[PDB]
Amino acid sequence: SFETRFEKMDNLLRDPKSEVNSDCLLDGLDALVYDLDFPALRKNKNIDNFLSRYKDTINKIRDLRMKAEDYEVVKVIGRGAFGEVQLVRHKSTRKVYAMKLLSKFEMIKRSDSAFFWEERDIMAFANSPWVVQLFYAFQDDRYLYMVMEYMPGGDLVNLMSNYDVPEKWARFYTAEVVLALDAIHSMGFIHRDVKPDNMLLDKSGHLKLADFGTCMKMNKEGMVRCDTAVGTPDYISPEVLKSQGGDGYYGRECDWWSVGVFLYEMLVGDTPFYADSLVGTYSKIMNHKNSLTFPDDNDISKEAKNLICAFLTDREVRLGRNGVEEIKRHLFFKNDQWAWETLRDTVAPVVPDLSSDIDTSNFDDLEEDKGEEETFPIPKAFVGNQLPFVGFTYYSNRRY
Amino acid sequence: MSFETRFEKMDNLLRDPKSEVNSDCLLDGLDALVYDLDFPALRKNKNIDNFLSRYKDTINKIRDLRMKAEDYEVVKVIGRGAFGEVQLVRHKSTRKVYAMKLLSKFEMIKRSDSAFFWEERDIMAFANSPWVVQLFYAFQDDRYLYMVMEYMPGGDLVNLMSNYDVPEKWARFYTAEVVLALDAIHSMGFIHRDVKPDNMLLDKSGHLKLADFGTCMKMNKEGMVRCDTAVGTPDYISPEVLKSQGGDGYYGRECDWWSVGVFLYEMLVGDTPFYADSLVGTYSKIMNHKNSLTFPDDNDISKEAKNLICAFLTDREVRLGRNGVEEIKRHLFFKNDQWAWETLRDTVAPVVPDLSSDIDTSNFDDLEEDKGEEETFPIPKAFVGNQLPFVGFTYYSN
Ligand SMILES: O=S(=O)(c1cccc2c(O)nccc12)N1CCCNCC1
Ligand SMILES: O=S(=O)(c1cccc2c(O)nccc12)N1CCCNCC1
Repeated sequence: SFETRFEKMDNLLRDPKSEVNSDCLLDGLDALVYDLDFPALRKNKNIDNFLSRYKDTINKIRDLRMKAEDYEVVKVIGRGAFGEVQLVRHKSTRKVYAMKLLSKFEMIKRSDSAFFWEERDIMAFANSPWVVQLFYAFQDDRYLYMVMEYMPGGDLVNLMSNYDVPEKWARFYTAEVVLALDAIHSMGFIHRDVKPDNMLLDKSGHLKLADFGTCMKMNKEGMVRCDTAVGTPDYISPEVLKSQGGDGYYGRECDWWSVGVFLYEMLVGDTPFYADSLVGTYSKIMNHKNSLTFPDDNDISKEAKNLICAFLTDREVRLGRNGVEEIKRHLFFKNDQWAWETLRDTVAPVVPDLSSDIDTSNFDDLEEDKGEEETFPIPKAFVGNQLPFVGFTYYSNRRY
Repeated sequence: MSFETRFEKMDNLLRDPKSEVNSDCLLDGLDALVYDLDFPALRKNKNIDNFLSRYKDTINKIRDLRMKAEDYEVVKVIGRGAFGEVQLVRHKSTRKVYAMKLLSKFEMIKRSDSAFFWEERDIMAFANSPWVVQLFYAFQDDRYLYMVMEYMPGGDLVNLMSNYDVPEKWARFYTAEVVLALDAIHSMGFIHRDVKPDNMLLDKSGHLKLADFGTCMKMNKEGMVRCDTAVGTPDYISPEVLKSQGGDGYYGRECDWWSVGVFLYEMLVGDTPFYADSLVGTYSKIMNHKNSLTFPDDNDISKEAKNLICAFLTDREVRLGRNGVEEIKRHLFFKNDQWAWETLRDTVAPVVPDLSSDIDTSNFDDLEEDKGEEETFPIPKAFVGNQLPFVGFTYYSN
């Protein structure tokens, strides 16, 4: 019909998950103008005329759409790998966010993942109190921008370094991770990189999973076929670490191994497979049968050791192989201050005391500023460097 | 402006027909970028290969759903127009009858002239005037531009003059409808530059409408325009436009009124005032119009008709219509007892066409057939971008 087609086209122009919605189309044009505005390309009449035909148009667009100078940077609160995270206040709305910058040139400089799609998809659609929420995602010719919610309570690395964690706290934080990972699994993902660095606390001190860069979609039988290893040396499971080109076929059990590593560290103060060099940790992980020991200290309850050992074993016998409910039924979690279905409604072990909406006391101080880093080299022929980032924008077509 | 404003102004742009960033225009830029990249030589780059691999499924389904060529059933070819043909079509779904104009993308690019269609698309779609042929739908593919206009079953004025020895009453009517039609085009901010009986079409009631605006240009601050183009058929073209063979001259709207004078002369005499066997002969006679403009030795043409023709066929500086359109209307040639200017298009036309069906193409001569296969593009070894000049041409109506 002449109307069905008009409607079906309109479903593709609106759907927040359409590859051709208003966001993706405004990006597609925006990418082209960027990837053509070079003197060596302006020699072509078509390219030259098109840019001048759209010059006044494309500027009005870039002024109306969400851009970087719409935000007032308060302080940098994290940096490294492919950019930095900074506490920002939206100049217009005065609302406070945590904005993550991703270097386009750096990611294209051999990263082999295009991982940001998974992270953008989860944070924007998870709709879970256990997941850090994405509000806006925009871009330019140099950086990707993820406007997430601010977590003023800081991460779990900061918490463990300032407190000798008692069991009551450990049980709480382990249980919040178990529920958080269960929510991620329900969406159809294996996290593959569970660690205190990725665990952030809100203004009440409740846990949320942040950064889903290593996330991959599970198949029908809930497995992942990956030939190269992914994760962190201390928290990586034996099967993901040895995962070879032979198969590299593992389930969600790898996430529960990392939860056990997380629990061990909270109580002992060290990683279960620590060594002098990085390569030593590796031999100790493969040898978890004989390397996993508890230091002589009478403060780790029987149930704590039981749970850690149930998580820190081979995939075939590992706790959590028979679903999440058997982890919840474990005696370590048996307490009298909360229940699983009402856990995130109870008072947290460490409620943070905040001075203002911009209180960054729980984040270690950094220099900021930098000095505008190097991006893509100026093309001599049409390269199309902005094409792999078309549709990353989450602004015009977002879910409400 | 607030956040709610900056968002909503942007959101309104994607639904605004007059916007260059509207949903249909954005779908073009993506549809175009796929065509101008899907070549094995450019597939070598991963940024390009990864782009096409993702938007593969999407761009096909989009192309099938949007208004395409096979949505129309061609009834009969009714006109040839340099870059392509005009054909009477019936929309398969709605059964509505239109005149669709095709324009060869390769042919346009081949001989420059690939920007004139913007002026024609903008006028026909937004003019909203009973004197202007209306554009309903404008779509495209990788080869042709498509302009779905209203069908004019009455035919053109070329056909009329060849079948009748036009009397003055008729000439007065048709001249007055052109004057009002061009005045409506000037009011939008345009100089037609190509006023001729080929471009004047009659509706089902036999009333005039200007069709084909492929040479219209936007007037600057002073209401003038610069230009430089190899002129086709100088018969109706003015001295000033002819003396501007290379941007070496600015001219106003008075060049349109000269063409009206040529139009009136032809209706009464039966021939163009500056006709010659060669194209350069016509030009030479137009330049020497001070001495070449003559009248037949039979006083069939009245005093006022001669007065008006001579008033239109003089130098720009003294030409009638320089002081506005109202002095053309006040002329004694138009003095009649059948109609008034403000109610002219409501009166009964001198020739009301008798139509058999909604597809009665009796007022249009049969067209032969090109019998010639159209030239295509060579497979690029780089990025030529032979789709960018046709981005944002797609137009729909509510
Ligand atoms: O992007 S982060 O998740 C991150 C760091 C600091 C504050 C945040 C915050 O407040 N909200 C969301 C994410 C945040 N992060 C931690 C993982 C390691 N790499 C990126 C920095
Ligand atoms: O496009 S045309 O305006 C043209 C020709 C024949 C029928 C039409 C019709 O019915 N409607 C609109 C335009 C039409 N045209 C005449 C001008 C010369 N070149 C293009 C063809």
